Amino acid sequence: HPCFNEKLHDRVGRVHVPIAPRCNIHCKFCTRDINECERRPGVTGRLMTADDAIKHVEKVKEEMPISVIGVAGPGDALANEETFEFFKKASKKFPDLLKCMSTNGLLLPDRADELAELGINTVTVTVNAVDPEIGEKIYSFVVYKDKVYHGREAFEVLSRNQLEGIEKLAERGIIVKVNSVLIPGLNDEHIVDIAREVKKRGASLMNIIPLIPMGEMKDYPRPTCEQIERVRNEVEKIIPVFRACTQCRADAYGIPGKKEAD
Ligand code: SF4
Ligand code: SF4
Ligand code: SF4
Repeated sequence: HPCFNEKLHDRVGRVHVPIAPRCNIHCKFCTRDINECERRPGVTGRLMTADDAIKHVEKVKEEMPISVIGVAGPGDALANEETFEFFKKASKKFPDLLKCMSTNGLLLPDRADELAELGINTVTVTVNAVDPEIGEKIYSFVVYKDKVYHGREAFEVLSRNQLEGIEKLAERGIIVKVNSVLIPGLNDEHIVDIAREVKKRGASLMNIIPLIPMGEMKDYPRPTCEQIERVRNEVEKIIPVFRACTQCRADAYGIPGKKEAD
């Protein structure tokens, strides 16, 4: 799996299906939109249907290697009812490709059973904070069940559900990755605590990614390739760490060295 280790990243391939529009939370740096050509995390060039995603994976698996397929669509992959239809239709069409996902962890406590039934191998959870005094200044609102949270309670609900979901996915038998965005000034001296609690829950690999201030933030400075390495090596002594994150789009297909983007 190219998203793990660091060597297959230039040799193994993956597919992203833009099959998860609309999210259930609001991060202080989200853009999404269909900006055609842009290497943003949530910048899909064109949304697709579950069957169109099947056709896309089928048309790309022959002219490209492809080791995994992943639903890292614009919104939360658990927030869209098309991700599960995609994985169900793909479980019996190409059972050879590993099935990955990029979630926020909020809808993991109820959908861990469904992720296990769909044959999911790996799920990465975007954990950006665990101390409420830090996470209250990263998120705006969280819509859970049938109610919307917006203050410190929003982060409390989000963190509780995401951590319980990490534990549930680890107990069910699914390797979970932890993406954490290094925002200089908020969670810079906090990634080690995130690593402690996430490893206590059951994380295998952690992917520290630099902040891209292409969001609701007043363009904070990007964490220097020195501080991103200082925190990275300070965390490596608690949990294995990934070190080749190109911040892929939501429509990338192929090997992440010569990938396409619709
Ligand atoms: S989710 Fe993140 S890691 Fe898993 S496949 Fe899609 S991109 Fe690679
Ligand atoms: S999770 Fe992805 S989509 Fe939902 S808000 Fe944070 S960034 Fe925007
Ligand atoms: S996002 Fe980071 S981890 Fe997911 S694929 Fe692009 S690089 Fe590998």
